[PDB]
Amino acid sequence: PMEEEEVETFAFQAEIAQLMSLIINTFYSNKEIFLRELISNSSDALDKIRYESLTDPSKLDSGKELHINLIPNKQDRTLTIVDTGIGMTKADLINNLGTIARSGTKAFMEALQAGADISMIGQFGVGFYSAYLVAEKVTVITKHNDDEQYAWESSAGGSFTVRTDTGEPMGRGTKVILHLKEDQTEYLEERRIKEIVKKHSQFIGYPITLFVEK
Ligand SMILES: Nc1ncnc2c1ncn2[C@@H]1O[C@H](COP(=O)(O)OP(N)(=O)O)[C@@H](O)[C@H]1O
Ligand SMILES: [Mg+2]
Repeated sequence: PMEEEEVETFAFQAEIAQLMSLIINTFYSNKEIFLRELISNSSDALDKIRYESLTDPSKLDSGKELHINLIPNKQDRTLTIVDTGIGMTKADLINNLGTIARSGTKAFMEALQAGADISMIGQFGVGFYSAYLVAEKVTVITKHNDDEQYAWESSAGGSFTVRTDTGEPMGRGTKVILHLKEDQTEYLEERRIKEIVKKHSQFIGYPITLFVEK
């Protein structure tokens, strides 16, 4: 029986779209910090579970472990960052991942224009968009306790879509799927992934596991 998925399309806020264009079309040293930004986002999302739970018991009754899995797929040329954090409602995806201005965007674009390290992106409140250093398309599957499962997707170019995501239930949390650019396949290598997690992500307070395809 055929599923129906409602799809809505949204313009990125003016400066976020400009930032994405800058990120996409400019060479940066130190691209590898994208992974640090996504793991940090997962970590924040798991912190929120813990604070809902240390503070609102029904959350306590989940049996899911709080964790981050990294899943490179060399066949599909994707890298997926999965967490069991609080997830995002539909409103959350639309508001938080592209329609609302961030006060740091302009200053961050000026800093990059003046040759700052892309690694500074975490301090300007726009760290998610580092995904576009290495990915030509990003899909975010998400499931929050208060909503249905949603998929957000953008190949940049000024808009993104949010749609209900039916079947493949993922349970609470978020999966960010990076469809890597043809020249960024080094981020599918177990040794590369381990290197960058050790160098940039060693104070995450949750277990992170890397799934290596035999
Ligand atoms: N893995 C994730 N789980 C839940 N929400 C996530 C997420 N990754 C990103 N987000 C949402 O996207 C927002 C933007 O993230 P980012 O560009 O890194 O800025 P920041 N300082 O809030 O971490 C986050 O504040 C959060 O609301
Ligand atoms: Mg962040």
